[PDB]
Amino acid sequence: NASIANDIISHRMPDFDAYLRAGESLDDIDEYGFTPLIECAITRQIKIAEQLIARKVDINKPDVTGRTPLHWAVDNNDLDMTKLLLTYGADPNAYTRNGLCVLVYPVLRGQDAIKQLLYHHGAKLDFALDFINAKLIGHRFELQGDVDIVNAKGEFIELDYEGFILEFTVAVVKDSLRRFISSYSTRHLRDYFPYIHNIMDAFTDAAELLQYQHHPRLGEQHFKRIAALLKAPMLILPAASRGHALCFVRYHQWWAKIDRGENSLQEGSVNIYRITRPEALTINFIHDFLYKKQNRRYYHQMINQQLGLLPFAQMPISSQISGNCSWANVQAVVPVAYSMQELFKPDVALSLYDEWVEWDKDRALDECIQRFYLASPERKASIAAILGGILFQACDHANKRHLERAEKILNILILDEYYYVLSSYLEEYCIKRLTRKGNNLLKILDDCGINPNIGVNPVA
Repeated sequence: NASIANDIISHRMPDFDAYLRAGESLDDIDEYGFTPLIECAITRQIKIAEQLIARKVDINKPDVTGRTPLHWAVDNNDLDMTKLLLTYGADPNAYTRNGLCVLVYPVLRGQDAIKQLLYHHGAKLDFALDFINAKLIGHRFELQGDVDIVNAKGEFIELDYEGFILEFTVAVVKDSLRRFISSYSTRHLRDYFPYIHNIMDAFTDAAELLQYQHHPRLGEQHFKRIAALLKAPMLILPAASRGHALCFVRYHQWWAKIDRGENSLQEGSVNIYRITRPEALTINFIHDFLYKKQNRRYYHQMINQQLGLLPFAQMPISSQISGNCSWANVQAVVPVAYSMQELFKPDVALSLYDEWVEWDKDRALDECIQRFYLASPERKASIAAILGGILFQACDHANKRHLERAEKILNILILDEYYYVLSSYLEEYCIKRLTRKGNNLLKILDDCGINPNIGVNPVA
């Protein structure tokens, strides 16, 4: 074709004057959904970006998802492009449509240089930390609905507990594993740490392979990278099908499909096959798998025939029929990849999975509790809302661990300045009508030595 986007992708300096005479604006959204500056950021082309900035393009204009050019430069860990953008007015606290600010991914990936560069130009870390913690809590505790967090301007923005973000999920799962094997309370699991390490490695590669999905036109270097990763011992392939993320794991001659949703009613959650035609696992296979649009028939039948997937084993992973199973599908990668490395004993893998999940629940809760006492009034209100959501939705009065979490939470929700949270709940689920969860909340309050003085009593 003939396009400024195709010029940028092909590393050719565009003839900006010819495109302007043709009636185009250098801020226009191109055929790939991006602006010329966002194309420069994606392709790490700093000279073309300098040219565009010289022609006074909107340096903060995002794509439909809300990713500003600074978002794209930072997600690439490109220090020069990030510095160029920040020099000419890129908002360091811009957030995407889901509320994901510029700092989130560098925080999750431990990229200290770009984090300090963003700090120097005004980025606020609390926004990223609160977003990460709220999303992790909504996923781990299976919370429903929304909650309001505080942006870098002290204003409340909505956050969807149920919204699934794939790259965010991969990053947060890798970081959670890193924190898990580094906790004192998990030293008795030291012998299991090497295998986990490998899993983390795979997750890293997965992140890379996912980022290339945003590129408008993959080239020689992307295919060289895919060829390099096809030689890695372990491979994690998340696939999008029917609005859900299902997961595949390759480890040497073994292949594994993880789908805890509707399909698990027919197949079970986790199936492990032997790859009898490894010669079909090529660059073109990975491209069809990750970078072309495929239907359910491709992921549930075509790949079995192409790779010659011989059924070998299965894992009794619990189904997730209600809601969105993408998060659970990504979580289940850890025990499945562990078991595949063991090659067969799902016992240790499932026990490790349960221990990791419960530890991460308690870690996120402790993060919230610790940040409450150091927080501003608005962030305190947000954290109190999150804790009340945890208490009301995820704590059963017959579970002693849930009761310990409820004690932790009620230490904060009983303060006079925040009791209103509990008040609201008891107003909307105990006085107006006695729901099941309102009854459970009354029971929990009584088992912690708390009389709400509301006129309603539990019904055992």
